[PDB]
Amino acid sequence: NEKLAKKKIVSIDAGRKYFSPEQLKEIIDKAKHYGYTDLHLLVGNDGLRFMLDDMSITANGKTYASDDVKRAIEKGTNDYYNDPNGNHLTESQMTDLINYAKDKGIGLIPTVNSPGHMDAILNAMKELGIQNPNFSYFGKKSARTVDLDNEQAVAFTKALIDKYAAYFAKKTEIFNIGLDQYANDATDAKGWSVLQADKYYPNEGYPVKGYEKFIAYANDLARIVKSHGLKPMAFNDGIYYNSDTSFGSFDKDIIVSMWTGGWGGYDVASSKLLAEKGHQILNTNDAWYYVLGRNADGQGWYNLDQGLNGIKNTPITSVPKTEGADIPIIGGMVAAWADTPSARYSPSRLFKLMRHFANANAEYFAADYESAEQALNEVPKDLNRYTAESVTAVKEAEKAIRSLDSNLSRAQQDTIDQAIAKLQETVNNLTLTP
Ligand SMILES: CC(=O)N[C@H]1[C@H](O[C@H]2[C@@H](O)[C@H](O)[C@@H](CO)O[C@@H]2O)O[C@H](CO)[C@@H](O)[C@@H]1O
Ligand SMILES: [Mn+2]
Ligand SMILES: [Mn+2]
Ligand SMILES: [Mn+2]
Ligand SMILES: [Mn+2]
Ligand SMILES: [Mn+2]
Ligand SMILES: [Mn+2]
Ligand SMILES: [Mn+2]
Ligand SMILES: [Mn+2]
Ligand SMILES: [Mn+2]
Repeated sequence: NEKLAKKKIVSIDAGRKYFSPEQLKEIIDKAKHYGYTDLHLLVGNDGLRFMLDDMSITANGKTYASDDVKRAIEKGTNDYYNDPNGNHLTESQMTDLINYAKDKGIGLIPTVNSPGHMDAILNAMKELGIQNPNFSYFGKKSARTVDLDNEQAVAFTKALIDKYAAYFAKKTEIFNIGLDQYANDATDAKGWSVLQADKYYPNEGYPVKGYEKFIAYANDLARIVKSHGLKPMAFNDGIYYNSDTSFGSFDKDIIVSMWTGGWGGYDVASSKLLAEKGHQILNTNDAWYYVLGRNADGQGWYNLDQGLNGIKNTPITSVPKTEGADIPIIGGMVAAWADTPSARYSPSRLFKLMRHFANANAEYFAADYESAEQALNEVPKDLNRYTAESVTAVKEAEKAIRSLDSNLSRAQQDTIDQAIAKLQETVNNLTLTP
């Protein structure tokens, strides 16, 4: 029961790339069928593809009008990638989506990313007239990352997160603030190093109090998310980067989506350290990643064959960078991304990824009872015209379905399937009294 109690989550990048309500419902249907508990839907990730009915934002001593914010965001998103399939989900569509998923026992966890991966929000702030929102590193300007020194850009971004969190209140449980990959473009994937650099290498032009400002920013977003009764979540790479606790402390109520163990010259906190500091961990191991369009071996990083290998070889309990410690988890999340958002979305390939993750960790995933429910609905209601012996067999086969444990795992699907087959056989064997 400890395994079944974990969250099993599929993540979809509907920030970079448009997904229709119809497509998202299909993903939810497959998630339910395969025994998942949640859909993790990025809506702000480079692109911003979710618009509230009221997008008025109060910051900087004024209100930015809802119509202008909407227009700024649509335009800013299109400047990132003008997706021929669509620009954004509406509030009505999101409310209906969350309700659709709720009726299937599927939760929804949104991401609206900052202070990185916010190309569209930066664009929108400029369309509104906010000056110089982008972070720059020695003359290289980031297209994705806000400058934490810019009070007006920061205040707007926070108010925008607040506006979305207010919407998601009471209809969801977790809100992912992201926080990954600060200034990845401008610093060539060294942004955390850069933010910490001035403390250790002063008078060299590194951002003064860079990392300390990032901690404060992260903590203020956590405060804002918690005020709405939501649990804040964030990706791990910037949290105690280089295992450095000397800049300040992150809010313990931030759940960590642990997606990377780091790489050469990019030294992240271990999951051991983060657990010790008091953070819950959602295992989001990039072993399982799939980037749309990279569909076979040789087609680049996080290609589908690599992700299926990752799922085969790295179980849901294997967290990045454990330092050999036993790391508890709240669950696991398999993620599909749209780094090249003009790539064709292939449902069957995403479903294969999701199915493989479910099958490789089958004791964790819920079983599927829907066919069992259907079979019970197909039993003839009135059995009086059949022989007592044939009737008893049917009643016994029905009782046996109703007596199945109601929280079986996917590993035990055969038990359900056998019970269905027995019922069908007994119904087929109903014999009319002569
Ligand atoms: C949390 C997360 O998964 N973030 C991104 C991550 O990014 C890639 C890649 O885009 C970066 O260039 C490198 C160096 O920082 O890191 C990762 O390899 O993985 C996903 C798949 O590429 C992205 O879609 C995520 O946005
Ligand atoms: Mn107007
Ligand atoms: Mn641009
Ligand atoms: Mn159901
Ligand atoms: Mn500065
Ligand atoms: Mn180090
Ligand atoms: Mn292959
Ligand atoms: Mn049902
Ligand atoms: Mn049904
Ligand atoms: Mn039980």
